[PDB]
Amino acid sequence: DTMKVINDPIHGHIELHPLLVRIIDTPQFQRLRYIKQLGGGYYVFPGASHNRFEHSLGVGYLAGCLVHALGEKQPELQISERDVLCVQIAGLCRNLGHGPFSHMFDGRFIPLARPEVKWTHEQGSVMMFEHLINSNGIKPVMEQYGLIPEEDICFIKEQIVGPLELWPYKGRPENKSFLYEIVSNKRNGIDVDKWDYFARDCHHLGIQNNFDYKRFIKFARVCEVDNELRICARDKEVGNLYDMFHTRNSLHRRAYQHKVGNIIDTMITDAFLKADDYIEITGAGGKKYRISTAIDDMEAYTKLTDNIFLEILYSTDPKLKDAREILKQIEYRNLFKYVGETQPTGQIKIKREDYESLPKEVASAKPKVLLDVKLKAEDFIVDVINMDYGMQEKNPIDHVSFYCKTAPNRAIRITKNQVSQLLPEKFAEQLIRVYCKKVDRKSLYAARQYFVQWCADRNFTKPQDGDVIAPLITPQKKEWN
Amino acid sequence: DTMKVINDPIHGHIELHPLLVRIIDTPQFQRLRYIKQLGGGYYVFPGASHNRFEHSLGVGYLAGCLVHALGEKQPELQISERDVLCVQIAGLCRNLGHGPFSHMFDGRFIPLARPEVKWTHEQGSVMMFEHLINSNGIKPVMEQYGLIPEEDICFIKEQIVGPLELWPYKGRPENKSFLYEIVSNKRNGIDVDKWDYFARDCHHLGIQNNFDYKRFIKFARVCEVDNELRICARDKEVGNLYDMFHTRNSLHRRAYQHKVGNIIDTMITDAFLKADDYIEITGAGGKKYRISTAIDDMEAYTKLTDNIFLEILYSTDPKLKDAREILKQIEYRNLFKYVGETQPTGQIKIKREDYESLPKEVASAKPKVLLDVKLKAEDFIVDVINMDYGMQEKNPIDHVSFYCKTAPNRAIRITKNQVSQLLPEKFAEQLIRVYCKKVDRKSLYAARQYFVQWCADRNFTKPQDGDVIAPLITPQKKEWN
Amino acid sequence: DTMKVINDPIHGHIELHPLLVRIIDTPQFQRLRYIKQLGGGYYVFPGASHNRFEHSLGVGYLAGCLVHALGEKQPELQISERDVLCVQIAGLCRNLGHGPFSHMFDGRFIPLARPEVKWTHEQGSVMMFEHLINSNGIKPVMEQYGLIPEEDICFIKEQIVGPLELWPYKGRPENKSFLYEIVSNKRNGIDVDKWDYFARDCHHLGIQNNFDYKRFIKFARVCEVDNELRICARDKEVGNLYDMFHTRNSLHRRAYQHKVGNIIDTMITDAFLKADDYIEITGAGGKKYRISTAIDDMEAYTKLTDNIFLEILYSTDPKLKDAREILKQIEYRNLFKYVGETQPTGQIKIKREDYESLPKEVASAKPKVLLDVKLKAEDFIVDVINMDYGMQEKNPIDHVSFYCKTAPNRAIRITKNQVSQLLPEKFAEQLIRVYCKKVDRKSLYAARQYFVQWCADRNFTKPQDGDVIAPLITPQKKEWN
Amino acid sequence: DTMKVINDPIHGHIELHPLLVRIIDTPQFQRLRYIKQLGGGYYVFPGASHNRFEHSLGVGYLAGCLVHALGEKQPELQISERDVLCVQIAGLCRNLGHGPFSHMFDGRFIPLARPEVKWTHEQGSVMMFEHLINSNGIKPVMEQYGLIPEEDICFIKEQIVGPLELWPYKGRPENKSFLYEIVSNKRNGIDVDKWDYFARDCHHLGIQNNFDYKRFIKFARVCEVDNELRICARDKEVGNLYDMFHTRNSLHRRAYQHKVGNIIDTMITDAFLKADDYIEITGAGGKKYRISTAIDDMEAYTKLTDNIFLEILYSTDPKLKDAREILKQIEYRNLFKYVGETQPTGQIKIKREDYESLPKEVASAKPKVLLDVKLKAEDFIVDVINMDYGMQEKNPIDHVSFYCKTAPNRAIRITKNQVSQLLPEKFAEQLIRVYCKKVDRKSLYAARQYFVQWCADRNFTKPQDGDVIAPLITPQKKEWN
Ligand SMILES: Cc1nc(N)c2ncn([C@H]3C[C@H](O)[C@@H](COP(=O)(O)OP(=O)(O)OP(=O)(O)O)O3)c2n1
Ligand SMILES: Cc1nc(N)c2ncn([C@H]3C[C@H](O)[C@@H](COP(=O)(O)OP(=O)(O)OP(=O)(O)O)O3)c2n1
Ligand SMILES: Cc1nc(N)c2ncn([C@H]3C[C@H](O)[C@@H](COP(=O)(O)OP(=O)(O)OP(=O)(O)O)O3)c2n1
Ligand SMILES: [Mg+2]
Ligand SMILES: [Mg+2]
Ligand SMILES: [Mg+2]
Ligand SMILES: [Mg+2]
Ligand SMILES: [Mg+2]
Ligand SMILES: [Mg+2]
Ligand SMILES: [Mg+2]
Ligand SMILES: [Mg+2]
Ligand code: NA
Repeated sequence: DTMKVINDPIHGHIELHPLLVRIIDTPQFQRLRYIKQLGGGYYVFPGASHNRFEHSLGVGYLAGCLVHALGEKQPELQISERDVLCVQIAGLCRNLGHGPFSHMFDGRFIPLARPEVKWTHEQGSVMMFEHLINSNGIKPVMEQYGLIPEEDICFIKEQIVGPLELWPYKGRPENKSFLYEIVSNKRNGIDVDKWDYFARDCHHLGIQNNFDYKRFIKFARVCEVDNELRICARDKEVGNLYDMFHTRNSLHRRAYQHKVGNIIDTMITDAFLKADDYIEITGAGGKKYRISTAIDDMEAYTKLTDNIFLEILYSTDPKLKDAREILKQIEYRNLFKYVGETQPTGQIKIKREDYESLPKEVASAKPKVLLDVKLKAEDFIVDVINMDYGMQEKNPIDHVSFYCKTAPNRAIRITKNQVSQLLPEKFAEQLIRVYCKKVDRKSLYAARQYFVQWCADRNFTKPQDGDVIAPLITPQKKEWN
Repeated sequence: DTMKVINDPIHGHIELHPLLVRIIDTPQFQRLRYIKQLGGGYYVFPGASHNRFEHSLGVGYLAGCLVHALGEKQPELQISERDVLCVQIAGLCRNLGHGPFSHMFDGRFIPLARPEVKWTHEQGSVMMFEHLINSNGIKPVMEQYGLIPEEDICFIKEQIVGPLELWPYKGRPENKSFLYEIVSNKRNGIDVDKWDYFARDCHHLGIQNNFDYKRFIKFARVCEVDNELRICARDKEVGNLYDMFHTRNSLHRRAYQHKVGNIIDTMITDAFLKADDYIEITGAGGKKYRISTAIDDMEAYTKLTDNIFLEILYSTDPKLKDAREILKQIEYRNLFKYVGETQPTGQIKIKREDYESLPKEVASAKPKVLLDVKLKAEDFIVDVINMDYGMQEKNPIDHVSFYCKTAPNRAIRITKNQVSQLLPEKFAEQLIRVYCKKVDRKSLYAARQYFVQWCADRNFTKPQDGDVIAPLITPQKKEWN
Repeated sequence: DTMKVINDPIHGHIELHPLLVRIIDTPQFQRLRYIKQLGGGYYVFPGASHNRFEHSLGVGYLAGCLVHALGEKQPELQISERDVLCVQIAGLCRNLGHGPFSHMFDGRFIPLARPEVKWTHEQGSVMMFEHLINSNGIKPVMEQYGLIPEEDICFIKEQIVGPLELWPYKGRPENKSFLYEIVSNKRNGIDVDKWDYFARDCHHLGIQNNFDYKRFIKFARVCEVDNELRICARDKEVGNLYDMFHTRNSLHRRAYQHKVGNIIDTMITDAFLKADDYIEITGAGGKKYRISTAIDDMEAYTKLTDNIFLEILYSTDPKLKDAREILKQIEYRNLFKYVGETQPTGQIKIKREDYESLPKEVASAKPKVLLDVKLKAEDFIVDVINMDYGMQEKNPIDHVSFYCKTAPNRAIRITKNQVSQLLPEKFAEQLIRVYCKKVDRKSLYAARQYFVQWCADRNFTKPQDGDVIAPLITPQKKEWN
Repeated sequence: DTMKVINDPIHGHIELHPLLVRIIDTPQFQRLRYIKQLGGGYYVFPGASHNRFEHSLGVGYLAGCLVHALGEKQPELQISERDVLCVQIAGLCRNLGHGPFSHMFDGRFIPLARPEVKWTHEQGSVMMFEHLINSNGIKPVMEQYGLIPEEDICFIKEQIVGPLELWPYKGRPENKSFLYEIVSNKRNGIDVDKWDYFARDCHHLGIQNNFDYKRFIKFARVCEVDNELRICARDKEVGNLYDMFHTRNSLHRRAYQHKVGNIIDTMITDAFLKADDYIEITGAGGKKYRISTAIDDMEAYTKLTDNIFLEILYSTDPKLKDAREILKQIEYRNLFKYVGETQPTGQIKIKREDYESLPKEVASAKPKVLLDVKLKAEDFIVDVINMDYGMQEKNPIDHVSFYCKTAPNRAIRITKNQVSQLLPEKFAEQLIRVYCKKVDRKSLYAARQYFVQWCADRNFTKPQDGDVIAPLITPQKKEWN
């Protein structure tokens, strides 16, 4: 039990403390080797074969880099070795809750399979961390290295998920407030998890990263802001922080929300829903779970990975035939068809709780055109995509604190108009894409008429080639024509 | 006289046609080995040692890549080998007119030394191309490779400078209109010269490039727009084109307009102005020129490179003592001190003719604070920087045309609101930086009070560090809190 | 059916002809998404998540690049569009026969499971290509794009596996001999499959590539050598060819034969052998196969991927308990322990048929050291690795032909002594690694003594750490000090 | 006077201690901005525009990285902050003594201009460091940061040049012996100066680096070897150390000893020799120096940079006409022509004192062929190149010490045969290149016959193109033919 060195292509040679090695070398952590970072994105970007495992190593490494740098520049913060280890463990473990195909699972699958439950990957990360610690005897090893599990497990979970129910945290007191801004920053979103995925996703996607996290670390300092110690950036780095959120948005546009990647995620989700009654995942006491109920037992969840796709694709049971046929269509590239895209107008925003009603609304639109085929609710997919700077409608840079070179302990704010008139005026928008599971030319022509009528009925923006693919619908709506 | 292969770190192994080799292997072209691409930027970014020569090779290479690709995908454009060569020569030669320290020369030095003249590096490029061709017997070699010098020299110069005095070009007829969009695109600025410097500057600066020119080329086509053939992009690339101008702006912000890089260029310009009466450059017929008049004689201009800096630094002539002293202060890093940065508010746009009044205004501000030292107008430098998307106040993407995959011969426009609500609302702005020649702590404290008061008096934006550098001045202005 | 552009992180935007797209979009080709290029190497190098799929796209792309370049520089070769497509298809499909964990399957598993059979991934590639063509109606699409399936299928298979039964090939006549040197070069090993994996493996492993394939392509020409047309290199590039084989050897040393990577492949192979009696894969006509017999039916083999590992790891069947326990030990990092490495001295070359006797020899060595524990044959693993320049004992550069600048169609030979005295004198060697399945410190201390004694008894090389791991054994051997 | 951050493209954001900033911001250090790292190599590799300045920053940074890492892992070494600073300063300053065009100056120019003197860039670095310290008041700033100038200046100079006159060093006692292995390692050549130029030269040249210095640092430890503390490497990294010297050799072959790069350096050297009587460099007290005597006066040497080339190229003095004509021919690419290359056979080695006699030997060969032109001694250039692993005929890995994982304080040796049979059998060789100053086809044909005959007469290796350039000469020699 000494240090291991691991060679990562993004970060080079990284050192792992032996307690971190003990955490990594568990079924709960090694599971992340079998979950793709970008899910169905790999079916569009063939370099994007990378998994949550290596990303987790990277996050843990960067968490260590930031906390060490702060402690070397500011010994008055009294950052301890124990603090450093706890921060590295939180960084390492904050992806433990991801399910098959990452965001597909918590973003698409669980909301449709278990609409009553409130599941997030962050909650999953805490539950899975706890399962990891308790199933592998990690607490006595934490003690052996000078951690106090009672306080430190709490601190680690709070770094992942936020306050577990006034300084609201219990794992550390207010004089270590800044430690909660490293792994998952709920104040403004500037955290080490982003820094890893920007570099790693870019390396794999074939799109080049333009944010420099190392520079950010060299300029970061802790200062008192409204009687709390916070991580501040140097004033003249404000431009680079606007660019960082721009880079995130650009990665969503180019890659994460690619229209074919999203439809592949939708098709996989559909196959899972059709397979859900038949796939068995064994959990504690030999109880059997399904894909949708594995989240209720961490022993079952440990065994729920991207493997489910192949278990379905390779099955021979006739009960799995419909699920298997969807995955086969993905292989033949016979995809659900893109019908069109629109945006709401203004601050107008469709909420998650209305998502399920949308296919029905589209199917109930009454286009005044002669239609051969009639389509049903279940023939449409309606994908609602939120493109924002991580804080809904808010500018995250308004929630960053800065210091200037002449008074490095004094925190200040910088407004948008102090920076540049070329920056966005809004920080959120929503795209709505519609697709049809019926792929013949008749169906697809009809689907477009339903779609364009629905856009008119909802006062959404005119679809870009609306005059060509629905010439009899677009003239009713005079802001469009 | 066959093909040469050259290994460039940005583009890899590049082929040069023997006619291009004949052009390169002249004193007029080789001169570009002694002119830094980024001028005083090298004194801030020590990787930025690269010169105009290797940039020119790159531009020539990319010009060839684009024109070849268009001709392979669209043989109906009738792009000839002669067209290809002429476009490669224009690309290669469009940096010939740059002077010592690149933009310092035409952006700062000549405007102050010869305020009566209208000099641009593009005009210089034409004059120097002509001098290159005539001094080295290139016309018979052009004939040998199928070029018609009368027409082709005209075409090449027109690609560099625009129309030399209703289709306005004489080098090629309207059916080859698209060939004028490759090397220097006056309609929207999307040209191969940017593509080279984005990649090359980034490689040397230590900032990573996020634009993919190869992707753009795969998706580019020529289409008829308002009865003219133009280079158009696929519809789905619109987002990437907004990102490309965002990348340009970001490189200006981080590197090209770095506040210390700019002050170094200012100090070098000041040394050149003080040297200008005394340095001699010999030109045609043994006539003597100065730094400021070498632009009038291409034989003299051929010998005007970054060497002037060292000729001044190493001089012993007592007449050069003042100029030499400024350069010596640069070496000791005794630089004019940065005081702050502000922007005008609104459509307000400060013209060149008002630049001279600005140091006076700063010095006349009456901050209501006890000051030991008093500063004079001559102690302040006020640097006004125009930041835009290359078409003054206009959105260049409104001047690009796009096609969709199922109707590739129909070009259309895409508006800003069809793409995203998160895009810029303005496309031009001004930054104003102030510096003080007096460098002691007393002077610099006073300078900051004058500066912040001046910003308040002019209704300019609050400086980012204003509450720290001028705590008594920032509360008077209620627009600021 | 138009061309698709795909973004690959190694090669950028690559074009896939519609025939290639039809081949790719099949269950037989998409299978390669679920087979890791480097097998158990991912368990050592966490960047090495890449699969055979994206490697195959790269090899197809590079095959296209070489054949196009040869035809552009030398139109007299009469390379047709049909030739180009056949070479691209061979490049794309030459990885089709790989099994779970790539080299683990054909290098370790099948030799132990079916010692009587002679299976290679190349034979598998041919069989799988045939199954792909016949199950997906590809022959009519080949006809549509100008191929003649009878001859071209033969040519493609010959490019993958060599002559299918005096010019020995039937797919193309001798005047196109050079086309068989692109995808899998049996004459000297210089082929585009290597060029892709050097770049792609390095990008993912975090080890940097030093070979420049683009340079090689610019310098490659076809010349007549001993009455046959061959791909020749420029004379002065001979040093870069020696470096290419040096790079391959270095990648084997650092990554592909990593001692822990190899032990993980050994442990996975051991789990597969224990699982082989119980896992069933359904093939053509509903016949049932095992992991070891799936190679006999392409319908079954289509469903044999890295998924097998997870099928075993997640099983609950008591019959799979022993197999599952081995995989669980991998997850806990309870790995067989590395004891040491040695080499034979001289021409001595251990053959496959003697591999089984080696653990017995190690266990029978009589070290003169006090040992508590006694180890048996079954406690040792002995891994024999052949390290060479791809042509067993031969120098591959002796099988390359070169041209000089003054006579570019005239082939010559270059001997090793004309190039450098710093080059290898031998081109093949064996490494022998020993490991212990008993993992406690007593057992491992004993294992090292048996190991070092065995090396002394066999006149093998002194282990690098021999004086530290066996201080009382190394002095007996005077060859060693 | 706090820390500065500098963005370097190779190492990223680097911190410079304020004492280092004071050293850098002097005319003696800033001079290195005007000296190309690779001299005439820029005239072949157009990316190789980088200067000694940025390389120096890199060496200083890496020296700091190594010494810090050793001190963090091994606090028992008692490495002090003072030690760290002294090592960083030596790393920063060990390139101060380079002259115009780097190796051209001390490798070609000074040996010919001042054959009586024994000048090395390392001696120049010491002299220039002394001049820097004394002219800029650095000693009291050293005191201010805890250095003891008397001892520490000595230590710094000893790190650059070796012992300044039984432990032979005075700057530090034997218990800090390992500190002398960081900046310039005279025992085996493994030092941080190589590590910087490998990465930086590669970045600029367009050749990719395959050595990982960060890995080496993670594995380096200090251990007692023959009663002295030395930097040792981990046993299993021995292969990477062989690769490191292979990489150095490969960079020499591809770039540093490029045949055209070398002829350009020869031509520049010749121009400097012809200019040397006439160019004046002013030094201390207004005394005048020449190019060849500026090495005797650090004030003059401060002003001796690559600018000399342009001072000659731009001159009008008739006395400089001959020098100026040579440089003009370089611009027109009218270069002396490459005739061929050969090697001696065996340990046979041509020494420096015989270099001048070689053109006479070539010219006295009697080729048995009809020749039109006859050539004389002064028509030939003979360039002798020594290619080795840095220790003449010796294997530098024999002078490295290693530790193993089970006994990390115990140093051991590893022999070549313990590592691999594929390694070099020799570690030094010589290349001889011949060139002709007469460039017409007749002269060059004759030159090749003299050359190839001379090779046959001296039993040198057959030129690679010998059968093509001299078909009537190569059959006489049966080893060749
Ligand atoms: C850049 C590059 N070069 C290598 N030569 C090289 N060898 C292994 N690696 C990678 C693989 C891993 O990600 C990491 C550590 O591998 P390493 O072989 O050092 O550790 P291992 O645990 O096998 O050895 P010991 O227990 O004996 O110390 O470094 C390498 N990376
Ligand atoms: C990556 C890498 N590897 C090399 N081994 C290597 N050798 C030269 N170069 C670079 C330097 C130049 O920029 C370019 C062409 O060099 P090259 O040596 O081919 O051209 P040269 O004109 O000297 O030869 P010939 O006239 O005999 O054909 O390629 C290399 N680049
Ligand atoms: C990657 C990238 N991004 C930037 N946004 C950026 N801005 C400057 N640099 C480069 C230029 C220099 O090599 C280094 C330090 O520049 P910096 O501008 O931080 O320092 P400066 O001395 O001007 O400001 P202070 O005195 O106010 O702190 O960082 C940058 N590099
Ligand atoms: Mg290990
Ligand atoms: Mg987050
Ligand atoms: Mg050449
Ligand atoms: Mg432009
Ligand atoms: Mg498509
Ligand atoms: Mg092969
Ligand atoms: Mg500064
Ligand atoms: Mg050295
Ligand atoms: Na700059």
